[PDB]
Amino acid sequence: SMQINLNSTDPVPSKTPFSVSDADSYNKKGTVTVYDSQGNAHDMNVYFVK
Amino acid sequence: SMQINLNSTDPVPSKTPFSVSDADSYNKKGTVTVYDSQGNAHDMNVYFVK
Repeated sequence: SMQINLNSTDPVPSKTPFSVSDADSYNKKGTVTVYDSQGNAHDMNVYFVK
Repeated sequence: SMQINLNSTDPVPSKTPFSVSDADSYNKKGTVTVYDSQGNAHDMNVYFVK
């Protein structure tokens, strides 16, 4: 679960389309660490774009 | 609510009707910041013209 709050007046990103390398291509980046069957950590990166 | 003081000696502007850009076209300008449902800041300009 990821509870987030977003500012309504944030502008739409100018850099289309979404790119992992380009930070300006997304509004927000977050990270949540999940675990698999053998316990190895996967750093799920979640990108929010308007 | 808006509590303002109005002076009886203020003349009627010569450049009728009211013009937002023309300073001589209005007698008093005030600004009130309100919030909509999502809470964005809206600057209502209230103009008192005799």
